[PDB]
Amino acid sequence: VGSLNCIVAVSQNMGIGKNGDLPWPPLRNEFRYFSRMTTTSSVEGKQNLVIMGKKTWFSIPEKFRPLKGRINLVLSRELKEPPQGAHFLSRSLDDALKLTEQPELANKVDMVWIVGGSSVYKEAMNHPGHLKLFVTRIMQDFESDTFFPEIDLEKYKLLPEYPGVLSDVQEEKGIKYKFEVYEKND
Ligand SMILES: COc1cc(Cc2cnc(N)nc2N)cc(OC)c1OC
Ligand SMILES: COc1cc(Cc2cnc(N)nc2N)cc(OC)c1OC
Repeated sequence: VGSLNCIVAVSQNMGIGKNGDLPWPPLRNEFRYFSRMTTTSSVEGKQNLVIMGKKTWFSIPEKFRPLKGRINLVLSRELKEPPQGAHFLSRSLDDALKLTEQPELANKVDMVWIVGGSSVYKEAMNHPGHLKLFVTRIMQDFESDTFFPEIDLEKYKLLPEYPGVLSDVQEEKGIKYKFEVYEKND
């Protein structure tokens, strides 16, 4: 298995969701960026794995579930099988990464992308190891009911640039946003 990563878009007041929808108007190029980063695998003959909680999975419109060209794993203790269209189910983040080491996935998975929601972000972010955060800063306040966990800048270093990540300010639908990459290793 390659690198472990979170990827998120977040408003200025830290909001990542409002009733399981985007707090902001849909940004098509911001979504393109999400699909590119998560789908692109270095290693030939492998796909990236995406890991998400159950609410995050059910927040995706049906036409976009599973995320195509990526292996989809949902986290849940209540579910007893992967939801319709998903590939894998695990009880917890720890268990999902342990699986990634079994024979049915060890040779299949390149990068792992945690795509939410806020409790799965929080445990990944607080767990020791090499982890990057791909964070889009939406530079406006948007009403939200779910939030990104605090980024501890003592541990996470913001990278001065990163291949395939535009560094300058973007704007769609009248909303300015920018891409950032953070990296810890502890
Ligand atoms: C969990 O699945 C998806 C989530 C999102 C939200 C999202 C959007 N942008 C960024 N940078 N990160 C995110 N996590 C965007 C998506 O496609 C644009 C997803 O695939 C269906
Ligand atoms: C591309 O993936 C998403 C797209 C949208 C906006 C959207 C875009 N197209 C359609 N048909 N329905 C929608 N709700 C909304 C989302 O979250 C509610 C998505 O999940 C990350």
